Amino acid sequence: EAEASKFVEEYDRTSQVVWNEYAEANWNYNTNITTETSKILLQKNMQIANHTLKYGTQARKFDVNQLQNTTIKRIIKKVQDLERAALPAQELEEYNKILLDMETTYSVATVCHPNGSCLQLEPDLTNVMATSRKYEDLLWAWEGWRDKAGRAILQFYPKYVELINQAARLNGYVDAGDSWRSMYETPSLEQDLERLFQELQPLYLNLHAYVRRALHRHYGAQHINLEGPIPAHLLGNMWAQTWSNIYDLVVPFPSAPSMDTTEAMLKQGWTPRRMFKEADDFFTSLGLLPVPPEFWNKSMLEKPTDGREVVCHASAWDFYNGKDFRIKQCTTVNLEDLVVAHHEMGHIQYFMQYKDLPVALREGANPGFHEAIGDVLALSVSTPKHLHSLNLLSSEGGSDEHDINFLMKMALDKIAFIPFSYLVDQWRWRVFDGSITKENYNQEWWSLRLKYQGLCPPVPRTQGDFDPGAKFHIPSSVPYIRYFVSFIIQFQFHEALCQAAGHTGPLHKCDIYQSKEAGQRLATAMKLGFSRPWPEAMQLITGQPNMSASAMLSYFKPLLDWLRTENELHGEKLGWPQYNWTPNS
Ligand SMILES: *[C@@H]1O[C@H](CO)[C@@H](O[C@@H]2O[C@H](CO)[C@@H](O[C@@H]3O[C@H](CO[C@H]4O[C@H](CO)[C@@H](O)[C@H](O)[C@@H]4O)[C@@H](O)[C@H](O)[C@@H]3O)[C@H](O)[C@H]2NC(C)=O)[C@H](O)[C@H]1NC(C)=O
Ligand SMILES: *[C@@H]1O[C@H](CO)[C@@H](O[C@@H]2O[C@H](CO)[C@@H](O)[C@H](O)[C@H]2NC(C)=O)[C@H](O)[C@H]1NC(C)=O
Ligand SMILES: *[C@@H]1O[C@H](CO)[C@@H](O[C@@H]2O[C@H](CO)[C@@H](O)[C@H](O)[C@H]2NC(C)=O)[C@H](O)[C@H]1NC(C)=O
Ligand SMILES: *[C@@H]1O[C@H](CO)[C@@H](O)[C@H](O)[C@H]1NC(C)=O
Ligand SMILES: *[C@@H]1O[C@H](CO)[C@@H](O)[C@H](O)[C@H]1NC(C)=O
Ligand SMILES: [Cl-]
Repeated sequence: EAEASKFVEEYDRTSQVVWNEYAEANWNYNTNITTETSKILLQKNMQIANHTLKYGTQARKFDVNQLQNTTIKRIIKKVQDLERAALPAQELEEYNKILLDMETTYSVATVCHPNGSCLQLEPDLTNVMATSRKYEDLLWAWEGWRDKAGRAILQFYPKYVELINQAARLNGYVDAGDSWRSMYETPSLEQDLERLFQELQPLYLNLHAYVRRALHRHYGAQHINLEGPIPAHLLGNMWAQTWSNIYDLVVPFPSAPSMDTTEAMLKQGWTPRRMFKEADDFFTSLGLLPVPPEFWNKSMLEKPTDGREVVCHASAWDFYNGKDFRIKQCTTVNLEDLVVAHHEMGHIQYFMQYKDLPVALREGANPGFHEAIGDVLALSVSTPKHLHSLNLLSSEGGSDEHDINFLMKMALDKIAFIPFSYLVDQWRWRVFDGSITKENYNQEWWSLRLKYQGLCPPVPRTQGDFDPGAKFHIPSSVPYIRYFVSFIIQFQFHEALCQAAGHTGPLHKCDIYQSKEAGQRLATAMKLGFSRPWPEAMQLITGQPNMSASAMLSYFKPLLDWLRTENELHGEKLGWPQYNWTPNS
């Protein structure tokens, strides 16, 4: 066991250099797309391959079940996962071969009009989904993308499942479904997730029905059955996972602005650094670690002008060197990016306060936490109080409706995104379970689309199609249930901070600002990183060891009432018992 002690020491000492090297190129390329940087990156990819496999094979020689230093126990258990590397080289070779074929297929698939005009998934087709109100063109866009991109993925999916299942078993899991579900470190996950979902049903069903009514007056009864599920191609998003694009058709109250925050930010001279600077101020008032000085010289807060090409997905980066932390965002001076900024700083704040752990535990308490902390520090930003506190809005009449408008806009993503994020990983889990096969992939997908989102496809579909290929995270083999965890637990934290900050009354009016205790309440939680089962941190924050939806239901309580009330004014019937209806041709 003393050698096990030494082993973890060398692992850190070597791994820091390998990941920092990896990050150094990985950052350099994400900002500097120059082709040779990719070559440099790929060799570094070999090193992490060398490193991951070298120390992983050694890690499997220790028997963890006899160890009693708790830190080493979790460290070794993590490292023993060889993931792809447990596969035979031939199949590992075969596995990577398949991944790129899938990734390539999706990466170059496009929908072309009959004249040969070709539109790409982003931003081109996404603009269509967001902006068109033409039943015909939306259907064409949704149907087309699923026809060229979706159908083609059946060229690889079956063997892909078999292979990652083979890998998962060789890493000690029952199947790939077991492998991912294990990272929430809690065996009853699905049971917990199931209950969590049911507790949102009263809210979600009310919201669902109200959106349906909105669709009803724009698409008409010929395409909208007020008594059935909603056509899944109208939710304003290619996958209908986020419904915020239709807010204009769904807003409960016009006269929403007291001012245009975009125009306001311009008037006050807001700049990307100033925006992020305001975030640091909010973060500083919360007593968290101030950002390290090198950050302000190496982050990239604006679109570069030196002809470098950038991968513009905003995200946060840690170089595992206790000094280099960076944010990469094509920052536009508007309220949207202001939330993005606080979200990104949320990750950075999280990185800084677990910097004291060895690399092997430099992760969130669970995959959700890292993506959950990202929101909480941002939530207050868009509340009317905080929006006003920075004069982003001049004084407005104190209507609840403006609260309601904000809450719905929030719900139209926070809520709608829940069931979709649930369904994907359930569909995959049962496919990894072998309980679902290709012969009915499509039926299991849509059946879950019905049960969980209250959706049915716009037109009938038979085999030869494989609709799930239409969502990036599937062919890219990336899990989703973390996002579900993020959109639940973030409300527990918000309640906990508001409770600790002493705020009373409607929860959405709470503002963390300057709460010297509230910040420390999170701080002690964050420093645990990934060394502990997330229940310890969850308790340390909120006072409970389980995930609870109740915080969320209370947060949206006012919107529920107004939406629920609206259902009565229109007599809207909740649910979708009449499963089979679709828009008329
Ligand atoms: C994005 O990444 C690119 C790669 O890092 C950057 O391109 C580099 O930019 C420098 C100028 O800033 C170019 O300089 C030229 O280099 C060649 C070859 O230099 C190599 O050999 C000499 C010895 O002969 C050695 O001292 C160097 O360290 C290099 O190993 C010279 O012949 C030229 O006279 C000139 O100095 C690089 O060639 C160029 N490299 C690549 C791979 O493109 C680019 O600037 C980055 N963008 C930003 C904004 O930083
Ligand atoms: C379990 O093992 C870890 C790993 O070595 C121990 O971590 C050391 O903790 C001391 C202070 O307690 C530090 O000065 C060392 O630098 C740490 N070493 C490493 C490699 O992290 C930890 O102390 C042990 N904990 C228990 C409860 O036995
Ligand atoms: C291919 O044909 C389609 C259909 O006529 C064209 O799409 C139209 O594009 C114009 C602007 O270019 C829009 O105002 C129309 O609303 C579009 N119609 C539809 C049904 O989407 C497309 O531009 C043509 N492309 C080429 C290269 O000829
Ligand atoms: C790293 O992997 C490559 C794969 O071909 C191998 O040739 C090389 O020897 C490995 N490095 C070490 C130190 O074993
Ligand atoms: C950032 O770099 C510039 C030189 O490019 C220097 O003038 C400035 O002082 C640096 N600031 C920090 C905090 O390193
Ligand atoms: Cl995961």
